[PDB]
Amino acid sequence: KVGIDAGGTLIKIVQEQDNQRTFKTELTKNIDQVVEWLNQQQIEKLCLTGGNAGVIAENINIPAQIFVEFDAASQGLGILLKEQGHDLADYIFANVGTGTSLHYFDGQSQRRVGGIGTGGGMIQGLGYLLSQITDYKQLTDMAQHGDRNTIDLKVRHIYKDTEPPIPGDLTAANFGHVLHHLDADFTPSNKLAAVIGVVGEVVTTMAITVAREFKTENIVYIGSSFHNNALLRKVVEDYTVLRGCKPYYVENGAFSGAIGALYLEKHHHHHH
Amino acid sequence: KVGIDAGGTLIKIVQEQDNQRTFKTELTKNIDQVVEWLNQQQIEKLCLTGGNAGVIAENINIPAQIFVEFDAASQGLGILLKEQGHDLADYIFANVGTGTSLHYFDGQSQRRVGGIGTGGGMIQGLGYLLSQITDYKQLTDMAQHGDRNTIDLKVRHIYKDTEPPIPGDLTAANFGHVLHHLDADFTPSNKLAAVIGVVGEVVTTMAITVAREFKTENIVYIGSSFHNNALLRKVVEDYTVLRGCKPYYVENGAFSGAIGALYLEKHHHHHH
Ligand SMILES: CC(C)(COP(=O)(O)O)[C@@H](O)C(=O)NCCC(=O)NCc1ccc2c(c1)OCO2
Ligand SMILES: CC(C)(COP(=O)(O)O)[C@@H](O)C(=O)NCCC(=O)NCc1ccc2c(c1)OCO2
Ligand SMILES: Nc1ncnc2c1ncn2[C@@H]1O[C@H](COP(=O)(O)OP(=O)(O)O)[C@@H](O)[C@H]1O
Ligand SMILES: Nc1ncnc2c1ncn2[C@@H]1O[C@H](COP(=O)(O)OP(=O)(O)O)[C@@H](O)[C@H]1O
Ligand SMILES: [Mg+2]
Ligand SMILES: [Mg+2]
Repeated sequence: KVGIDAGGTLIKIVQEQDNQRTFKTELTKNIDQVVEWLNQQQIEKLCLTGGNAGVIAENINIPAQIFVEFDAASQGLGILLKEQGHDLADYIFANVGTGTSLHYFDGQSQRRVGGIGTGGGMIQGLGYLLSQITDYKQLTDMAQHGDRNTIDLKVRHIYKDTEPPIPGDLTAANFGHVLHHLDADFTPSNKLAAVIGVVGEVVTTMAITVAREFKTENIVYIGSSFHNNALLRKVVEDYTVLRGCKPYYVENGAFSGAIGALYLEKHHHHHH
Repeated sequence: KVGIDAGGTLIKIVQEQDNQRTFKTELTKNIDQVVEWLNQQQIEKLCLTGGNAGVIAENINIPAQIFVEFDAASQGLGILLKEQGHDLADYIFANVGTGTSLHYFDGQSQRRVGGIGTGGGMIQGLGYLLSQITDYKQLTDMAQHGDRNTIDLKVRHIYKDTEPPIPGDLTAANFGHVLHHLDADFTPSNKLAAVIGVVGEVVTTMAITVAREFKTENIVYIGSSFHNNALLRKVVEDYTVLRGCKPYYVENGAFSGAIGALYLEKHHHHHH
């Protein structure tokens, strides 16, 4: 009756009652408060996934079954895409969580085709180092209207009056313009926009590269890293389109794993 | 008689006299001092490449021919590999300059197969933001013995007592451990090691991904970003090996473009 994806930073909960979902999030830091909540419900089985699933299972007396997050994510995302009118033959999905995991879905199953440590954790952690802000809403709100111009170097900055070998407006070097602007006021907003910029550019670069390798035009982006971060969504969407791919975002995409755990548990029951 | 690769951060000069090379570097910031030097030599032709080639050409009266850096880099690197006893049938080369450009060499010619703004410029620029150090030797020396443990999150930190779906020692999130260590002394050395860490991990991830796509085990790493940066070299080499590829570094690899410009100019002369 409950699906829980207990990830590196957020615990995603999907409560099912009367054929409708109720979505909840809690910080993984507060995992004990998830157990508290569970102990006040009338749940007969936990469908778990994610790195911290074992911690919940070992701290509560409710029967639990654990599912590997890659398969749970892929299944929940498949459900959400169909619910939302997308009938895709294949796609890359990039799960931009605490870190970023990349998968190719061929129409039937997923395989992991790469990963990178540039994701939501870097946004928070490097963000804190450059701004001293710990609150996620404060951090991301501050970043939205930051100006990356004095921090990031573009191809045209290097090639100047010469026509460049690749488009001039492309980022050549994240943070590569800093040393050209050493008298600049590197504001917290500007610095944080550059952090979101580099995370978005790296994720998208990897996603479009495996899209080419596995011969799909479709890239689906999920993960809580996009929550309250319109800038990140735009950086990713824009570059995806520029490189000839189609980006998709999913309503409640961050809950793919939790939805997938519930579904996998259902269909685990069979016999031969 | 002179090959010059005038890049985003360094100007690489190869002087040829009596069948032996003389290598020089100057900061692109100091491009006027390269023109000064040129005006004191007895050079009859400049073989130029790189983003700032046009600037040198327009500020001096010596005849000049310009070559596209991707082809000049590939050619000079081919020469250097053979000089150094490597006879490779194919390879990826990653040019880790101010930014990073990735190429597949099939045995005959190169094509660019990707790029990313994580490279030497980010090391300097983000390094400056986290440390206030502008001097490259100071910056990189400070980073060498930094401890990334309190800054970077590993897969085992998320999965804890549960066997993880990918190896536990892998970086899950660059800077992802910062919020778990908010009372930590984030020393300049530690912060800079993490900057070098993320740049190395992203470059290597992209290089091994295009190596798989283009079916080669060989990855050659060039660029001045490796100079005075043993940590970067190690981060890259280690992960390359872990992902089943063979890393190569090249003596004077940073001068590939300059060597290639000289060679291309030579052989541009022909007729039909
Ligand atoms: C670990 C995962 C699956 C946990 O999922 P969550 O993010 O949903 O909690 C996720 O964060 C992830 O896939 N992270 C990226 C892991 C990865 O592929 N790293 C790449 C990498 C690249 C280079 C490296 C390195 C690791 O170790 C040393 O050098
Ligand atoms: C521009 C180049 C060729 C100049 O050579 P140098 O570094 O030798 O001076 C080199 O720095 C390079 O290839 N840089 C990386 C360029 C790149 O591929 N960027 C990727 C990228 C990724 C995402 C982006 C984006 C650009 O613009 C907006 O979103
Ligand atoms: N309320 C929040 N608190 C903290 N981080 C948040 C919040 N909402 C979104 N995020 C972002 O989402 C990231 C986690 O994404 P998620 O897909 O839940 O990863 P995981 O499965 O690793 O928990 C965080 O690192 C952060 O960037
Ligand atoms: N003496 C130096 N001064 C500045 N940067 C240096 C120096 N030596 C090495 N570097 C590093 O090398 C990077 C530039 O590499 P390079 O291959 O020369 O790029 P480009 O062709 O863009 O000039 C710098 O961003 C820096 O990280
Ligand atoms: Mg997750
Ligand atoms: Mg260069």
